[PDB]
Amino acid sequence: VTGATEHDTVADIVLGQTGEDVITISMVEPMSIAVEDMYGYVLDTPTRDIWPADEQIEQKGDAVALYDTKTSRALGMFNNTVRIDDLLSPLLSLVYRTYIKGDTMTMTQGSLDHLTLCAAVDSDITFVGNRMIAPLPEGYIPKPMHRNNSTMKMLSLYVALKKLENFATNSYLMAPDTSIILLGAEREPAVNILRRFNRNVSNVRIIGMGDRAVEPNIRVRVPFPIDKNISADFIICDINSYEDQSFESMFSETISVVTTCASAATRALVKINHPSEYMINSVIERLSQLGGVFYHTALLKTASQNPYSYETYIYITPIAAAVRFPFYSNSAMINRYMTAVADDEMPIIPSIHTVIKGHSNTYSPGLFCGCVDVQSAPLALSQLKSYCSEATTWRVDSDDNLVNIIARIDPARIALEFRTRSNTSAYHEYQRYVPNGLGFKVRKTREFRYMHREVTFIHKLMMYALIREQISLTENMTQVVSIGGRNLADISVVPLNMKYVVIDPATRIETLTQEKKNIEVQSRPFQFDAANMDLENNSIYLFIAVIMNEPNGAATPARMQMDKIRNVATAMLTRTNCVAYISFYEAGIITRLDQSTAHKTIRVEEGRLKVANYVPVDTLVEADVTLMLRDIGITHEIIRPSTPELIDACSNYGIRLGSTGGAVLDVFNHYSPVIKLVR
Amino acid sequence: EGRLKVANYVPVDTLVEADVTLMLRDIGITHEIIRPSTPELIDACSNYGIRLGSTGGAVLDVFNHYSPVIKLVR
Ligand SMILES: C[S@@+](CC[C@H](N)C(=O)[O-])C[C@H]1O[C@@H](n2cnc3c(N)ncnc32)[C@H](O)[C@@H]1O
Ligand SMILES: C[S@@+](CC[C@H](N)C(=O)[O-])C[C@H]1O[C@@H](n2cnc3c(N)ncnc32)[C@H](O)[C@@H]1O
Repeated sequence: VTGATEHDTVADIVLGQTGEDVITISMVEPMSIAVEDMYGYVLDTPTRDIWPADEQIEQKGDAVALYDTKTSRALGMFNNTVRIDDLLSPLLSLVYRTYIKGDTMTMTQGSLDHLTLCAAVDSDITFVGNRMIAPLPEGYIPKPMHRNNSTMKMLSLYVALKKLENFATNSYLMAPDTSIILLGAEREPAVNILRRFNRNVSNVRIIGMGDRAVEPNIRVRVPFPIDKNISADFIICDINSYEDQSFESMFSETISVVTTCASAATRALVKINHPSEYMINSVIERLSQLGGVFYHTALLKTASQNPYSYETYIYITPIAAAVRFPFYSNSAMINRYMTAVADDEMPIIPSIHTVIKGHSNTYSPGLFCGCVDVQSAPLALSQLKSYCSEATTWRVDSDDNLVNIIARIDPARIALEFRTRSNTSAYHEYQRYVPNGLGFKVRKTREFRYMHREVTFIHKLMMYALIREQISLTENMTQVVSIGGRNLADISVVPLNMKYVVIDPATRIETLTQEKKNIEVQSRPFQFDAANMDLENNSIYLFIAVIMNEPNGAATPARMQMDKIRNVATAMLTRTNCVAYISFYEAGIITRLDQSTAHKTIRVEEGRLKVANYVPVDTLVEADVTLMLRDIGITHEIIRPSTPELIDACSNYGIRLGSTGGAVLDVFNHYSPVIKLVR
Repeated sequence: EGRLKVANYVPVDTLVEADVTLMLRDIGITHEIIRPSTPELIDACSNYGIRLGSTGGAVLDVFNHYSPVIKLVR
């Protein structure tokens, strides 16, 4: 951000247009994941006892209101931009091309690698012996399996149904059961894949049934004709409403679908196109009328689904004893649909900027793409630090005088910059690069409008957006003390006008570069002793991922975290205008993760939530914290990031959700809530 | 096994005073914890012609302080 060179009224820099044979820009970045991580799912479970009449009418009002006023236009734009078949096609292509060359050996009969191979190729695969693939006969080239967008999702759903009944299974075979896929299935590839996958089994009957089915599937309409009997062990239903109807018609259609599926098999997975609290709870109520049988239901969402899809799957199975808590309220997987309210502004399309300006804030999020003369490269690189924290500079040939530059606009860098009027940079360091210090790369460069970030980065961005909205809503405030802030991570929320203070025992000290940007750093620890707590009358205090750990790198028990919360709450009393924000993992996420298999980085170890290679930390119970803050006597509030925060993060930052990250993001956000302690 | 066996009853478990008091502060009712004292011991031993024993004298001080009464009033 800062340097030893002082700029003033510097002339702007124009980047010339680069040919399409040197720099090419794509829309959505493909994502690379291990083959075993395509088949995941995350559980969500009901947490309510009764469905009273006032709740019924309010939920109906909240649901019908979001039908005519369709889902947010920005979410619709991202959902159809980031598909799933394209988001993982290179992996399947790699598998198929490896298979054809004769490089596929030593995989288990029913492993997920075998299932992926059955989805990647068309021909039948035989085992010359257990745990080895027979080489294909000479002269045989099998065409790659042409599957649609919703095929890998069906494979993951089949895996989930084959995994719920036995959580310790390592193979997925159905001897000698049967299954049917309730789906229109114009040209169903999943039936072919599953038939090719269970061939060694003695006899399993699997087939699709739907409205527009072709051979070998059967063309029927749901509910089934009265003069026919259908019966199977598994149901994987996903029925869509292509035509436009009212709320009542889709209600009746989905009620009939759920009843028929639940009466057709011992286990069923049914897709809900419009998952609302009222709709899901009405489905739950109708489940009880099915002959007085007790049904156990839990919301599900696979890891091979469209990351931005608000559609969630329901799971239905009979249970010996009726579940005490059958109803859902403010669940993780419904709040992606509730909070997807139509926008008050048009979606912002990322753009390419070709002109570099000196301290000019007229830049929308996007990329800096262009080429400049080698002599102006240090100057342009010194002037674009005010917007971007990274830049990839390279040259084509040593006989070429122009230098190609790519850089992404970073809102955190904008927030840290522009806090003052001073313009300093290490322009003296960059002139050491001319002319051969800027790299060479003959090959074409491929950069994406929406790059990839891990799940925790997405969550932090959404929570920062939420806190920034909250802080901007208030008024008459002097500073924002970031207790947990390390390396100025929380600066994305503080307004440029007001101060910002960091109290972290481990942070770099450089007094001049912190004076030049109006920040103050205190490398002393934050003592949670209400007698010595240094809370200004008019300030905002941020506690982000700091309560849950120790500054030396250790984890803290739940009672210590509760004591810290109590200390900050009590010491925050006897103040005029004080606001504090605290975040903590909740105890409801342990129940969901220990039943699921989509855990990639957010994992559970011995009851402590192992998140992103950090030490395993225990969770807190919402009821206990709420009771403690009720007894203390301060105005508390549990707030969680929602869909608009996700959209704003993924739009300002040119980053999009991953295939595996989409399933876990619903649950993760609901169980890392934020406390708003105000006066 | 962590329970109180009194008068050959079925052993029963014990409540924490902090939890009980904390519960009544949220509910919103006036509450108090009352305990019998030495004058109550004298009155029981005078109005009824009874006296303490040897094994009962030592244990009764502990028995009083941990069998309290909650006086909820409006
Ligand atoms: C998602 S589309 C099918 C897309 C593709 N075949 C696939 O594998 O997902 C859902 C299908 O369900 C069928 N469908 C719609 N309403 C139905 C109903 N009421 N009863 C039975 N099938 C229905 C439609 O024909 C439609 O093709
Ligand atoms: C998990 S990081 C959180 C980073 C940042 N707060 C954020 O937005 O996520 C927590 C950091 O806070 C620091 N820290 C731990 N205890 C602290 C305390 N009691 N007071 C101030 N800082 C602390 C630690 O050095 C640790 O690196």
